[PDB]
Amino acid sequence: SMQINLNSTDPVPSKTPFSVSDADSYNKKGTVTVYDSQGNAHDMNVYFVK
Amino acid sequence: SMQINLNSTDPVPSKTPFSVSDADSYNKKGTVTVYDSQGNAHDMNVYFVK
Repeated sequence: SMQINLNSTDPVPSKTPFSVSDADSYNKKGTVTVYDSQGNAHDMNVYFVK
Repeated sequence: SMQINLNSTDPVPSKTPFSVSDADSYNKKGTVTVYDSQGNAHDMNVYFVK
């Protein structure tokens, strides 16, 4: 679960389309660490774009 | 609510009707910041013209 709050007046990103390398291509980046069957950590990166 | 003081000696502007850009076209300008449902800041300009 990821509870987030977003500012309504944030502008739409100018850099289309979404790119992992380009930070300006997304509004927000977050990270949540999940675990698999053998316990190895996967750093799920979640990108929010308007 | 808006509590303002109005002076009886203020003349009627010569450049009728009211013009937002023309300073001589209005007698008093005030600004009130309100919030909509999502809470964005809206600057209502209230103009008192005799």
